[PDB]
Amino acid sequence: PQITLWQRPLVTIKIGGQLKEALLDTGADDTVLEEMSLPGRWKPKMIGGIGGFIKVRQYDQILIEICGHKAIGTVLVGPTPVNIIGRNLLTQIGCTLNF
Amino acid sequence: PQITLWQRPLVTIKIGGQLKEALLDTGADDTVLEEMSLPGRWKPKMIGGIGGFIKVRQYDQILIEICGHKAIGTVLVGPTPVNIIGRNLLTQIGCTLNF
Ligand SMILES: CC1(C)S[C@H]([C@H](NC(=O)Cc2ccccc2)C(=O)NCc2ccccc2)N[C@H]1C(=O)N[C@@H](CO)Cc1ccccc1
Ligand SMILES: CC1(C)S[C@H]([C@H](NC(=O)Cc2ccccc2)C(=O)NCc2ccccc2)N[C@H]1C(=O)N[C@@H](CO)Cc1ccccc1
Repeated sequence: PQITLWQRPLVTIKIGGQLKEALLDTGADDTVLEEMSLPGRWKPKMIGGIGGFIKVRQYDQILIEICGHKAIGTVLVGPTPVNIIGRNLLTQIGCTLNF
Repeated sequence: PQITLWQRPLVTIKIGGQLKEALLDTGADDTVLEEMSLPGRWKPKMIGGIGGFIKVRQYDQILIEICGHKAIGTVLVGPTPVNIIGRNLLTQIGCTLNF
């Protein structure tokens, strides 16, 4: 679909048997979800936003459905205020900016 | 134009007589620039997200030019990693997400 930005670009995701809402975010290089239960092994890692810095767990090769489209990729899990779909996966479902 | 997200969506802006680059960012509600010379007066505001929170100055009805397009709106200036153009100006220049 096409999405204008008068509202926040929130979409439904399925990950790990669970339904979530998540933000499509061209400003984020990676994907980060709020604390959840993922099976499947992880490495610790850090990311930075506006007010500094967080420690997240990295899980690789995770399947995610984003608004009905599938993707597989790296997903961080951690104390983000909101779930964020970043550029690693937006490229896999074909997402562009237009103006 | 049509921007793909294999690279960060950086664009050239002109503001306050100065040329800059900025990130187009659908996951930011606001526009925030690194510290820089702006004329006028402003209010204390605070924003946050992933590392926590920051202190920014708020200047209203700033003219900005984003890849050739002019827009007027609120700009925050502050200790951000990179210049962000948020949804408040993306709507102005007719910007959509598409997949
Ligand atoms: C301030 C940023 C725009 S710039 C920095 C970015 N890091 C990342 O994108 C990693 C990342 C991944 C996921 C989340 C955050 C950060 C970077 O520096 N990228 C160049 C870079 C390239 C190579 C090496 C090193 C750095 N963080 C971004 C950020 O917090 N964006 C928020 C707004 O969209 C995100 C947000 C949205 C809603 C609520 C809260 C936060
Ligand atoms: C973590 C966020 C996705 S969630 C929070 C957001 N705040 C804002 O959008 C204000 C704002 C504006 C600009 C920047 C940061 C924050 C919010 O809570 N939005 C609902 C809301 C609305 C009104 C009131 C309360 C809550 N910040 C975002 C964020 O940092 N995104 C980064 C990734 O794109 C941004 C980024 C990109 C690259 C490098 C570094 C950072």
